[PDB]
Amino acid sequence: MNLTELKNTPVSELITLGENMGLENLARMRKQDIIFAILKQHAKSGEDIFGDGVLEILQDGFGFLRSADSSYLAGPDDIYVSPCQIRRFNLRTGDTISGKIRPPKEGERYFALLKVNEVNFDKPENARNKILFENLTPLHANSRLRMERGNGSTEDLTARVLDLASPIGRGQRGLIVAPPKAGKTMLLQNIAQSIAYNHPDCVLMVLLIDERPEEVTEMQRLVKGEVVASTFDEPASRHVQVAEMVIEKAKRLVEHKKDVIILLDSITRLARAYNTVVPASGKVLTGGVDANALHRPKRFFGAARNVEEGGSLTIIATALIDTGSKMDEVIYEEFKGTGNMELHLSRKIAEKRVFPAIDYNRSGTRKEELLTTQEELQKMWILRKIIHPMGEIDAMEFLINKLACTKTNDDFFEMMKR
Amino acid sequence: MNLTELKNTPVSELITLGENMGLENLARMRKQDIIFAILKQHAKSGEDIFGDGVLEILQDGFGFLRSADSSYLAGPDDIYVSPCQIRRFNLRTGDTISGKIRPPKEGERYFALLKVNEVNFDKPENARNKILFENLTPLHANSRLRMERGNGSTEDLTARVLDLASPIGRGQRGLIVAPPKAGKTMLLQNIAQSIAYNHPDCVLMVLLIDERPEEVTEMQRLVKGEVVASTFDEPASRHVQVAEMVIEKAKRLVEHKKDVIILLDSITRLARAYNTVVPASGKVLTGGVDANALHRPKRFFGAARNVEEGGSLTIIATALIDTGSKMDEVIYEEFKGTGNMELHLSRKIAEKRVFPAIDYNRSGTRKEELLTTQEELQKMWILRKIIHPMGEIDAMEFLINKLACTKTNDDFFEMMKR
Amino acid sequence: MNLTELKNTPVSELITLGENMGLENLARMRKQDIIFAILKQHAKSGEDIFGDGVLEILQDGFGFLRSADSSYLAGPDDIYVSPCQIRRFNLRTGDTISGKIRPPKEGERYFALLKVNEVNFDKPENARNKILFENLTPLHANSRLRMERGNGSTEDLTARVLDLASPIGRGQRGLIVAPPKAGKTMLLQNIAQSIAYNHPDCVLMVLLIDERPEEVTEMQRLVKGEVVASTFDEPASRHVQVAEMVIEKAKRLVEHKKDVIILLDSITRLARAYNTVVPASGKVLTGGVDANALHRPKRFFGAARNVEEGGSLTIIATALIDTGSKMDEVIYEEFKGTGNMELHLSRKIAEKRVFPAIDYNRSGTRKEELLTTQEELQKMWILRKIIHPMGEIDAMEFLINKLACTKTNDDFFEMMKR
Ligand SMILES: O=C1C=CC(=O)N1CCN1C(=O)C=CC1=O
Ligand SMILES: O=C1C=CC(=O)N1CCN1C(=O)C=CC1=O
Repeated sequence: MNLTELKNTPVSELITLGENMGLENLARMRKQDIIFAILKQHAKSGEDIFGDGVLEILQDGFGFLRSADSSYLAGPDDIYVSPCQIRRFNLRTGDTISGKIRPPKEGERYFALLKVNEVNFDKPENARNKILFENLTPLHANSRLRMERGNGSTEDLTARVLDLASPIGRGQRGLIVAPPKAGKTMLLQNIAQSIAYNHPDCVLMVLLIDERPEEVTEMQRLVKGEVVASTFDEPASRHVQVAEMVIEKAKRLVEHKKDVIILLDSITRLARAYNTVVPASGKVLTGGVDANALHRPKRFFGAARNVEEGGSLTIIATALIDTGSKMDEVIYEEFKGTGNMELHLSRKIAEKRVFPAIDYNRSGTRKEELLTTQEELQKMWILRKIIHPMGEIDAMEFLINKLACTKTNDDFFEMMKR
Repeated sequence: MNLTELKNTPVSELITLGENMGLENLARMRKQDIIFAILKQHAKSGEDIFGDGVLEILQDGFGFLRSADSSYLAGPDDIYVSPCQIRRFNLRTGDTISGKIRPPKEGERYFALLKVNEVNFDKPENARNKILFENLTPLHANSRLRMERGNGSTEDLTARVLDLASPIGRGQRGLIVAPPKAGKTMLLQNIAQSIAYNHPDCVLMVLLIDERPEEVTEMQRLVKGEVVASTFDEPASRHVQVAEMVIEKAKRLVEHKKDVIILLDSITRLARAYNTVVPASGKVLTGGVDANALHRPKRFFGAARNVEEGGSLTIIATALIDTGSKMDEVIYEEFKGTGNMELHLSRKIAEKRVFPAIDYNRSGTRKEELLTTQEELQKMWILRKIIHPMGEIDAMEFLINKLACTKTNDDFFEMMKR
Repeated sequence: MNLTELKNTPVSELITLGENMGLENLARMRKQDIIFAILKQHAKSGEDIFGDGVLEILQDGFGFLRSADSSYLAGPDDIYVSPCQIRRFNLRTGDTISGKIRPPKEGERYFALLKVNEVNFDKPENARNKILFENLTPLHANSRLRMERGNGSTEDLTARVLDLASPIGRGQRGLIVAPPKAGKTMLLQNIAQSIAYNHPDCVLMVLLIDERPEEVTEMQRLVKGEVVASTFDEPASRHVQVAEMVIEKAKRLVEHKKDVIILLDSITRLARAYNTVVPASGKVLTGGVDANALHRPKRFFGAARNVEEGGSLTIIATALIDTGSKMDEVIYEEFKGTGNMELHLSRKIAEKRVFPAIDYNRSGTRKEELLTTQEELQKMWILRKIIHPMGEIDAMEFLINKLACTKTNDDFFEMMKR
């Protein structure tokens, strides 16, 4: 009944559904042809077909409804949008548009939408009355994003220690420093699982730029939520196009008072793609960086905020450091003072194969009093006076064994004193 | 048993085959996933498997057996060929090979061929004892190819005109010049049906480059022989890649003493693709083209010949004129006298809606005496003298009724005399 | 035993001769490498091997003895000559060098000449006693080349027309003007047969520039002399490389008092090739022809002369007109008042299937009184006074039938006066 529903429908049932109408030789045809044939079998008979997609506007008022499972890639299955649809209902990039799909006209290879039934998971008359995200008033992160799973496993301790190292709240524009071979991938999956566990209501999203497909498949199954990525073989134009429209989806949910969490890996690659896409300004930076190239990621990264009116937008990007590229240091420096949170994976402890390997002394955050309680920050203040005077390699080994024995971090906070 | 069987098989059989050895979740995943699963199912069990493909030689000696069905696009199913494999068994680009497939190693995403069974329908030892294509002795086309279908259909009437305008022999380097918007695509479709019916032994290959997918899909459904095509959506790097792959595969068939016919659409746009990929040389001719840019497309067009020792290589290409761009016009001027067969097309006939649409008086073939007989040529020559003073529009209108009122071209000549 | 014998040995026999030593898998290689491979078999045997070539001194100081059968292509069989070797015997480009060849040493990718047995069909010491070409005094041609076959055959009639239209003498810098499809190649084939038939003593060379591969092999099976060519698939620099090797080899034979005849097809193609190769001079004429580009082909065309010291140099270069390109028209405008004789072909006579299609009114030669006798020239003027009032086709038609009535032109002269 729904075009997107037929996409996930198993091919075994697709032939049976098509053959019930009276189709033929569906087994030999491709799955897309079977889906298109069912669209053809209802276009002639006048039967309405449902569907939905994410708006992807263009320069002439026309747009397409890209699919999340398609990584927002252009294709025949995308629902074409017309400039008239903007006149009927105010249209913005990243909008979730749902409605009955009309048959295409002559010369159109994409099925058009006769009318819109739902906008951003809500009625068009009510979704058009939402205040813009840019006109909102940002506020400091106050609602702490609890991450402690409490399972007692080794990976459970990882979520516990990140709360102790640098607390993360809703709308906190975080940032992490990743030296090569620091196990950054494992912690992100562990963090995402706790995100879906602790806060199933939030729209947890994962964005991967210039990443190998093996981790892309791993992210989709491990993360209990929508996962989008751009292949490492894709050109830089795809990387900037994917990332720009991802935040458009995130912003509309913020306009609908929905908490959004975006995991980015890596902002260094995203900045590198943006540098190669924009035209040269004539003034270059050290390491071969365009002057106005840094402006684009700032808008993307700077949007992460805890909106005072309602909802939040959290972006946790990954900074590539000590990777041997001169472009990596300049990107990190340009974003050094941008994020409200900093985490530094310890490569020295990584060579010791101790996971997680976090530089507790170097890592930290600002305005953590809002996230912490009256006594929560006091306990970690004592821990600050303990780990900092000594080395972090031995301290990380010390807390890992003690955190396993302790059930809760509050209970864990008591055992060092006694 | 064979990899190509898995690639071309209705999905219902793979579901049954997968469940035979206990493979599950077959309906949920895509068609290529179960193919990977079933192939890996035999990899663990040690069951013998087979495969085939068209060899693509890279700059390092490694290569992948590209698939003709996928327009020689990149894919996981391409069999990896090591640089030592081609040294153990002397192979070249475009060679059709088959054998047993070994499972990929860890860290390798492509299957490999441990042993080679057949090379272009021949043993690898016997195939390596074959004369190279370039060292052969080219000659004029002497074996006449019967273009007329003889069934009397409407498309047969179009076919009869070509025998009266420009006879085609084996290995003849033909050439078609045609302004757009004249139904050129369907005119070449009549050629494919005639050649396949009249000469099923000849390897009929059709290349479509830089065309809409609607015409690409129409070619496969209407041509019995192999068709390799790529749309203009792909970059020019694929255009040369899809053109170089086809001709090299065709060349090896000549070494196997087999006639091969290539139909190209279009050479004019093909040269532009070569004009873009070629690196800058510092000297640019008028119209934005480079002299070195036109060298390589000449080599592709110059490969057509009637080899005396055995086999042939017939190339028929269509040139685009009246496009309002100096890039296209300079190609026809450069490729003017290169082809033995020259068929002209005019929009004036196209406006008159006369099918076929060819400038009869100006079109002809050189060294046609080897193809036609003495009586046929004498009848042919008197036809040209009578048709010469008449205009292009009137010649076609006078000719169509004369051939329609008859059955065969030989019988058509009887009524012209009588 | 003999390198040049292996070069002319057919490739089918080359594989069989390679099995005499015991070497296998020579089929999947070029024709040049097969001779190179089998030479190494005899290199270890120590048997002296004979061979020859055409010297091409490189800019560094060494050179190679390119093979005429290889069309002066840079192949593995090119014998290397030390720069000191051209100091013992003063040699320049185009010298014919024959002698024994030593096996290559370690790291020597090319063979080497151990002894200079003969230079230009003479002793090496006698080679240094010949005056340079430019120091020779040019002179008007006076030794008539009797082009008439004398057998009264059908093809002899074409030679009868040419001798009646514009006599050719030793050193006559001819120029043939021909529109497309005017039966140009038929005339050149007819000329070449007559020259080798009537005058076997004079050295005959045929140069084909930008010619289809079908025609090159057709010519090599008819002309009883050296034939070199460069197909259009070869680069532009290859078009001028063979042309330089032809004139330089021709000049050396003039120094030894040998009449060398060069039939060129065509001067337009050679001029276009030279335009591409040479750098732009900043002064571009109409049609894209560089002003400084035409200095090189003129020198090639300007070498034809009747040297007073003995010998000559005859060049009959075909010119292309009405090709639809302004570049070809500019070239002809710079060679109009250059040739010693002209021969205009007419497409109109060709369309009437009258051969040879020679414009008798326009074609002619200058200072023809030196070639013919005072009475034969008087007879020729009678035909001039007859043809000139007539047309160009009817007079040509009148020429064909009257010439076919008799066997020799002097007999045709008798019947015209009666
Ligand atoms: O697109 C605009 C913007 C103003 C306007 O009148 N239109 C045309 C409306 N329109 C479509 O676009 C398709 C069918 C149809 O009636
Ligand atoms: O090869 C070069 C280049 C400059 C030079 O002096 N030489 C050596 C000359 N030389 C040979 O090579 C063999 C015998 C002989 O006298």
